[PDB]
Amino acid sequence: SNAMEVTVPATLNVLNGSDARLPCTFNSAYTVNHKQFSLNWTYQEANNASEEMFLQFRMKIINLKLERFQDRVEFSGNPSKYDVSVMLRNVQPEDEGIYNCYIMNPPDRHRGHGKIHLQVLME
Repeated sequence: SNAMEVTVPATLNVLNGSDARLPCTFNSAYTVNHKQFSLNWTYQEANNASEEMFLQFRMKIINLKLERFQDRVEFSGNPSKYDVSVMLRNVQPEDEGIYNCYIMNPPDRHRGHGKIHLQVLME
């Protein structure tokens, strides 16, 4: 094909105080090689705000411990089965925003992008 298919919910609605799993799966002809696979997760308050990386895969999962998320971010995927989902525990109203997943799976030439708008409902 001409692109890496990435499957995410365009809008994700979560009750304040609950856990938010951000689902992100992708398609590729090639087995994921942990020594070359790349994964980037970023947050932005809005489309015109800067992206803040909070998780990366380089050889292993790297949790950047972004301050706005405390220690509530967990990797919730499995690259060997094409799942790069993240978990956000105990969501607060400030977690509302745009979450981007960027994927590269060498030697696959196409790179992937998923974009989720997380909205926090009143509890």
